[PDB]
Amino acid sequence: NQCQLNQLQAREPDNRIQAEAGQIETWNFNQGDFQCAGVAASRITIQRNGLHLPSYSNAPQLIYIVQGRGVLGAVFSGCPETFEESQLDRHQKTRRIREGDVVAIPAGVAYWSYNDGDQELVAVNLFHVSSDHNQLDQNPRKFYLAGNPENEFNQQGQGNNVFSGFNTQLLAQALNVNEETARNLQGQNDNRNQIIQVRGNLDFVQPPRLEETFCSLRLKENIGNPERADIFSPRAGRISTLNSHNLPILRFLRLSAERGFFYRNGIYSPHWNVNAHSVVYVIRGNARVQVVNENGDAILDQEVQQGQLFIVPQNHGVIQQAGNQGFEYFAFKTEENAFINTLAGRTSFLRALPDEVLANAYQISREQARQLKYNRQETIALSS
Amino acid sequence: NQCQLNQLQAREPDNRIQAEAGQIETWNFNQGDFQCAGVAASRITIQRNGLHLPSYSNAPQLIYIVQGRGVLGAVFSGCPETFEESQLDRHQKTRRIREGDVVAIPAGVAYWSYNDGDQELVAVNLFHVSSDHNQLDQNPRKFYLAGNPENEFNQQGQGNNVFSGFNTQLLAQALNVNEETARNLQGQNDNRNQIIQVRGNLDFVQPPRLEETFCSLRLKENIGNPERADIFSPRAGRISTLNSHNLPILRFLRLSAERGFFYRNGIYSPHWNVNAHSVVYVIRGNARVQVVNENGDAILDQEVQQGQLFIVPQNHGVIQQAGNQGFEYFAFKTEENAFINTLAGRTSFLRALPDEVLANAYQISREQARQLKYNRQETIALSS
Amino acid sequence: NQCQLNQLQAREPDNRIQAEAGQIETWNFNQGDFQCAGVAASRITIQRNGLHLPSYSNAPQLIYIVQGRGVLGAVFSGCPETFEESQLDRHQKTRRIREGDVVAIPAGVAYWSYNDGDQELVAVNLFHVSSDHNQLDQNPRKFYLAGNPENEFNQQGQGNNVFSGFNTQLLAQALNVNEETARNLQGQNDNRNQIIQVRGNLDFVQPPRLEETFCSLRLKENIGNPERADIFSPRAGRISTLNSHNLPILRFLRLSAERGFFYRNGIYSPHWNVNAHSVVYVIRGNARVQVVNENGDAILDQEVQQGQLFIVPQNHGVIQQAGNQGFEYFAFKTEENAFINTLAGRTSFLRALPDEVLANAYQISREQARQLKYNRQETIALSS
Amino acid sequence: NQCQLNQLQAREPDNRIQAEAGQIETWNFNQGDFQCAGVAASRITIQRNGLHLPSYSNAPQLIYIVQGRGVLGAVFSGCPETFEESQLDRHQKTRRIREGDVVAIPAGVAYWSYNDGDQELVAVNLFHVSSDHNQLDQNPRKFYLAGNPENEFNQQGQGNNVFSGFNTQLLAQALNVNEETARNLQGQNDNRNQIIQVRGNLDFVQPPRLEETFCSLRLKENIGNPERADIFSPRAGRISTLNSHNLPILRFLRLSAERGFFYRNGIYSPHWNVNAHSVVYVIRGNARVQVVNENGDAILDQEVQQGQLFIVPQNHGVIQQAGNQGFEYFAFKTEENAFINTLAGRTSFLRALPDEVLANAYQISREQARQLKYNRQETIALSS
Amino acid sequence: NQCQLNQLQAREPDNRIQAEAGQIETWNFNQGDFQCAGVAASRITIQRNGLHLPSYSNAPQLIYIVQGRGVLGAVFSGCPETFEESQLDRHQKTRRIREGDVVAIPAGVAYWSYNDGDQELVAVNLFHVSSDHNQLDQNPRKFYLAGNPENEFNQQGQGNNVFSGFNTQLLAQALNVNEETARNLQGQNDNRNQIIQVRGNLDFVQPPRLEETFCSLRLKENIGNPERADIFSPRAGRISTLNSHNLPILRFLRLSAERGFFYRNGIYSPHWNVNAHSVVYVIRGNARVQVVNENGDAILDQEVQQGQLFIVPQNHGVIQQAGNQGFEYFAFKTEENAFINTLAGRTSFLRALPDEVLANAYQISREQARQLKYNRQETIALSS
Repeated sequence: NQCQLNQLQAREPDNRIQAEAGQIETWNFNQGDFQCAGVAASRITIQRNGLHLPSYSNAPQLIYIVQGRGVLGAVFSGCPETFEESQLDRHQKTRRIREGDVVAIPAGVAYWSYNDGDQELVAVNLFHVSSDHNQLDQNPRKFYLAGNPENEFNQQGQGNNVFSGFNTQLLAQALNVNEETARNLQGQNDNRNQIIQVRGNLDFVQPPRLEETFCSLRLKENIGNPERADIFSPRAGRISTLNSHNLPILRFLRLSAERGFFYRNGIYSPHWNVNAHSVVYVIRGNARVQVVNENGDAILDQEVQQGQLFIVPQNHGVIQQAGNQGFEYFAFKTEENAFINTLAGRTSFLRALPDEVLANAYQISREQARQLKYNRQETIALSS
Repeated sequence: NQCQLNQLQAREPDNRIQAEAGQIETWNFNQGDFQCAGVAASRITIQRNGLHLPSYSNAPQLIYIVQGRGVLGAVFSGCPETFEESQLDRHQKTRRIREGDVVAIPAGVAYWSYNDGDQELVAVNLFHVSSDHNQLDQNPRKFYLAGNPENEFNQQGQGNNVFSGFNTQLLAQALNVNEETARNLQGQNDNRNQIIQVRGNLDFVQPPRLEETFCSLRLKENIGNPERADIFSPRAGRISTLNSHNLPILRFLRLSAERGFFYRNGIYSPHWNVNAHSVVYVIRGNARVQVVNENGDAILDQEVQQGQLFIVPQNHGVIQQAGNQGFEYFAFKTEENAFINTLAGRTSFLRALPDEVLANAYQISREQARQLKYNRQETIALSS
Repeated sequence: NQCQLNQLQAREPDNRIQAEAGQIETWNFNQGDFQCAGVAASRITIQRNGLHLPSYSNAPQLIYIVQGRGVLGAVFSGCPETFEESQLDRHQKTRRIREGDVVAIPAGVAYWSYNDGDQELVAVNLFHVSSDHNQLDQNPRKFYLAGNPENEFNQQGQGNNVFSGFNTQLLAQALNVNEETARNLQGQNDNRNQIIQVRGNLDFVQPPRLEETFCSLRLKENIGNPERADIFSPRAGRISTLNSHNLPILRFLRLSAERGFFYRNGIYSPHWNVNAHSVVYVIRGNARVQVVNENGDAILDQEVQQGQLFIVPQNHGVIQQAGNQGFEYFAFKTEENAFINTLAGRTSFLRALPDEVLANAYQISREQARQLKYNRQETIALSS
Repeated sequence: NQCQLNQLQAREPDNRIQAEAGQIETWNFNQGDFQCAGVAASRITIQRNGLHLPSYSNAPQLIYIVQGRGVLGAVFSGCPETFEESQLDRHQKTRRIREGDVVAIPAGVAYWSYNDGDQELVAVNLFHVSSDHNQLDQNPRKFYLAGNPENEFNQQGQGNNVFSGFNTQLLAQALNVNEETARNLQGQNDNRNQIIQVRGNLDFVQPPRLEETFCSLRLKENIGNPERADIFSPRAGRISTLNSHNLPILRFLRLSAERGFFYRNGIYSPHWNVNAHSVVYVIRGNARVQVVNENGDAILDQEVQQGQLFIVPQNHGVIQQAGNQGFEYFAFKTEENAFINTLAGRTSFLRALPDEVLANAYQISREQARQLKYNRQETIALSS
Repeated sequence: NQCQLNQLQAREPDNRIQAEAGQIETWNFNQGDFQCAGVAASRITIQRNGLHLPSYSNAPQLIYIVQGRGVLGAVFSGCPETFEESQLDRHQKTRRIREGDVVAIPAGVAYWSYNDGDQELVAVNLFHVSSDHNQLDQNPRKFYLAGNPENEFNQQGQGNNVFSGFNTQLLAQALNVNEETARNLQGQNDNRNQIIQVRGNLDFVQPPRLEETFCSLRLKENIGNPERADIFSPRAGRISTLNSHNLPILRFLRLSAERGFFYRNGIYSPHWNVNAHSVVYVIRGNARVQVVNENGDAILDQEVQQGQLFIVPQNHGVIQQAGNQGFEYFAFKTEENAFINTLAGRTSFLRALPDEVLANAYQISREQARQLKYNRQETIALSS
């Protein structure tokens, strides 16, 4: 079945589609690779003044912002628009997003982004198409609510928004507005695609200078900056973990993530994901990576590079050593409080087995066993 | 896979089987239609004095009573028979069921109904064959505990009750009762099928005129009568929603429902199911319906009629306008607190996006946008 | 301290206050009685066309409707007004209440009732002043949002609404409306008290003929009618239980109730509340009642009568036998899924102990023990 | 108020009451000591062939069996009996209890014990009178269902069973058995008290040689034998912890315990209970103990001895060193997964603070700090 | 009892105690004021290079950082030190804290802070002494683990650390280090108090440039910056809410908070806390505030100023209008997802009541009612 996969390899996005203000690059979600993990990925790049048209997909997704700064508007139906002009324009809460930020967008929730900044806004998007939250099918989809976009995953048969599917007249009556308006929602005459170029400066109710509960839930946490590292050692690297104990939404979404940075040839201690698949995106730098399966065979043994995406199947063993430039990456893990069990370090599996059992298992000195055990610093992020 | 379905259409039951006292009509659970939603449906009609023989299925089911009234007997193993004659006959709690009632029967739970009333008792039954509570397979089944019924779904190969599967002698010993009686549990000589005709009036411990906890959980709620609507507008229609916040069992069953009534050509605001599939049953009246998918294509654009059953896949857009007689329907939704996100009304998605983003997306007047937003009454159930 | 109470006695309300359209009767919440259980009670009577001005208390309360028919309007802040006129008047969901209905009103939630019916609408109100939901103090309070009511519990020092506490001018500015009306609202010149007489017929958006989730939670269940009994025996009586397995709100409120009806001298089997206090209201009929404490002393041994209110402290033993007219009552229990352990019946404590342990403890025949065990019908509700 | 207690001291029980077969010793629950922790304790001793009459208390209790063996019969109302002569005598599940066993008895649950063994059955019982499960008052109580026992806590005013509280005639009618048998139950003529001597051998449905769920929940776990230690070091001692992760009932009971054994002058590393009070019972051996409060003052600095009971208030610091005979004890902790934070060892607080912060706080060598951190073996249970 | 409080007033801290590097100011926790809400507050000010000695209290607390920057070290027992030097110094996770940050410190958890910055680090601390997490008594306490501090709350009788309570010799043995170093911990010769001045620069394993789960839980969220507002309107103010939907730890702690900023005389719409007490700390600016109780009496009607602390009891009505300089404040709310019900605005209670009920209650025009309802902008934060 699914994961008895034979060969693994890290790659860049297999596609690309241009839009008036930027492009979207996608990774084929068909490869024995992705499928096995039940994940789908794309890399959005929004040019300055770019507005990613509002959309929503049958799959929940975690969004790691690679670089840029910018605004994200999420829509939660049945909630009050809390941002409004005074004494007009009123809309739901606006969220400032930036490099290192991880954003969570539940399935069926519509959102729109906008590159308010000065540089290209870039972010990879990870969809959990096998999430219990998707009842459609193994295929990821993006239902647009505006414009006439080009299919991103859903490749022509495998366009238009959902409004365009209705009987223009009826819609208009529903909305209670002349057919012209609606001729317009449907955007059959819109030739721009997903991301748009805006008339000068985009402007709304920004705030520099009830449902205090549900409607105002947190959708993001920044795990990019060093100050927020959970694991760390000066000449090795730093690891930041993100889960239910960190961001509430992850609990209802059974999803966690990680963002690490390994220094001049450091080592991400040999470990094996316990309860989850680990889809990785090399943010910057080299890293020799070996992934082994049940039969000790290295299902993957190459040097992953910046811009590539690779996968560490659940329970498989994974070793990693940074290049000279170090290793920066983002990991999307397919389970709630996802965790790893390391087998080389201060919290290694080996250090948990009694002495003689170590020996008797490897046919080694009572001494050598000790060496295997206590010949190290901190498990996870070991220095050369 | 499953839901990349191409054409959709609303239909009446594809089968039917006669019984001494009434009949059962089923909808083929094979259609790319049903399958995708993981649902199955049948429509039971019990003639006065009719007793639906006790049974149970691998799938949980919600039962909406179309018309009639009568008694439903559920059996919860390990519970005490709390209804008994005094100072004999004693059985487990009896439930009066009636038009508009929605009944929840967990998988593996045996139940029997009886038309105590004066008119034909009619109800459609919705089975969630893809519920995590079913570990058999995509196929729905009904295990009978009495009589010699005809297969309802399970079509001859794709009869008898489970008792009839045992070694009569052994069974008898187990029950501790002569072979002749036991032979009879197995009803090989019973030629009546599922619903029976009773000897005159059926009598038990009825009540006109411990486990106070578990054994006495609520199995039904009536969402038919107007007084219990949750959403409502005089010249549009009234919507009643049913979920965990309403009936406890739905929590453990990840299932919710809806029963609506739209008046003289009213409009069920264009919306999209967020976290669930919506299987609909036209209780009475016309309604033009349009369902669209990821590619703006109207996977279904027809006028649904009374007696028909149609499906609105998760995340698909759905508009609906009542006929002259209005529209009465029952919806079975494949998730716990299932909800919708409307895109035309007082709680529409549009009213959530800031002004300029509306314009920039549809290339429209700062005014027109406002029109799109505030040119309406209550979202959900809009008037002509 | 608290429950080492000595003498118990059932009584009628100790007060009363008249209103333009009806009165409210209260039971002193100071008696060593109430206090011990952490409960408070009042009995509202609304004359036809009576409107109980909107209010809210620091304590959650369960409301059992003794007789009448009418409308209850609850307000959940942050929710959308889903009941509105079409194509004006718009308000939050309206709920019909009627005899036998039990209504749950969380602490801090404002509500208003109205006697739409033809007869006096009567209901007793049970407040759990020791609920973890009240952080004020052992004293129950009612914050009014309209009119100039008389203190119901809070006896002058131990009037006006909360609006009347603000600086009229400021209030007006906040509301953005001329001082002349903020005065009003305030209501210093209103001489009617809590329940009002309405101008002819009160009309709103009634419905004969989103937040489908939270905002539309169930607030009531009718445990009065016989058809909904959970325990029942023809010549004894019928018991209906109400808890988390029946009504979701009770879970978040750790509160359950019970409504019984015992026929011509029947017996509510000798039992002891396990995890809760049981405050009882005699809806109609006689009943000899005996309550015993840790020292086998009958802390209460009298014949409770209609209109009275009496208390059965947690763990105490309580026997009960109906009069000739029977016994109808409403019980308010201070815990979630509250239950009882009976010591005389088909589910008695005695029937759980082995034979010899029964004998050796009561110094009785191996036979007599059997008699104690199996000389009965259904535990709970025994016949003479 | 409550815990600003000044002086502490470990003591033996304070009372005692004889009864036919065995005796019960109690510790005054009034001392500023107990009260503060909301606990109460007694030490039951049952002579061979002794049967502790069935009873139940408003407080949940954990029972550590000091030594012996025997049978414990708990009664769960509404449950089927399932122990029982085959095709008579039938009763609810019987539990074999033995030295080192910890038994959990929820409040309001009736139980009876019987010394089946050859030696005196001894156990201390810890009641959590401040448990949210007791709504009576700070006073612990024991409602007897048989015999004419003497008050154990509830000292005459501060006897008989609850049956003895009813109108003999009425009771009899309820039970449906002649007045003669009834007056039995009430036992006014029973002069034996709590624990009884049985007619030769006691004998039921023992088993040497549905509700598979609730009715069969686990009520005990043995944390006495060494093989089940959770923390351990050869020349120090062994600690066994008991909580939600070990026994399900503790979850619903917010209660955990501990059973330790310290060898020839070993040290229970200086620690402070984080989320709970720790009531200790010296099973055997000496141990110098010091307990300190917020002001560094040793609220208790003595040598606790076998049979004594002492208390470690929440958050207070506690050091302990075994005598020459070692130290065996049982700890009752007032919270769910109760835990401790040690400040001297391999998991000490100190080892968690960075070096310089250690120095700067104690004004010590960068070296000395290291000494404080890494000059040890395993935290908890340190060797001399 | 507790909250039948008569007079309310906002004040500055009632005490102060100097330390080598900064001071701590406390508010008397005895005032009928605080007690009623079960809260305690102090204001710590740490001079540059100041190290607040590690401590822990029986009460959980939320810490709002008023200004400054700095490092907070929390210690979770049984967790691995994940921050360590490579290929020595190793300590548990260090957290960078800053102005606007809200930090959560569970009861019984030790922590230490350090002013790494250039300006005085200042923060108010709110203790929930009535939290179910405190089993000692209504009195807040701070158990120090280093130095010889002065009592902060616990006023001499109503000093030293817990180490100082042990028998120096024994402690030493436990720690396994010469008596000289031990006495050193106890710090009887330390004359500095809580906050210390450090030797030049303090410096550990900082990171600029397993238990990925529990041990790495989030303890802070910044609700100070404008970008993170949940409610907002340009000429009124901005409100930011913080609860379980934002920070995980608040769930296990039943605590939420708020940080608002009202512009040139804006209005915090008249509302009433539904399920919580609201303790407020004026960060900067004026604000007229009126708090009314059950009897419409304004238990508090003054102009609160910067540095003051005032209290809004649960269910009481509260209006607020900013000065000319605006109003900045931090609110500590005594419940989990704490929420308010407003009575003037777009989400007001009034807008939920039908028209005629509004009229009939205030004796006003069908029109005036409409005015009361729809004569506004966004509920919460209204503009002049």
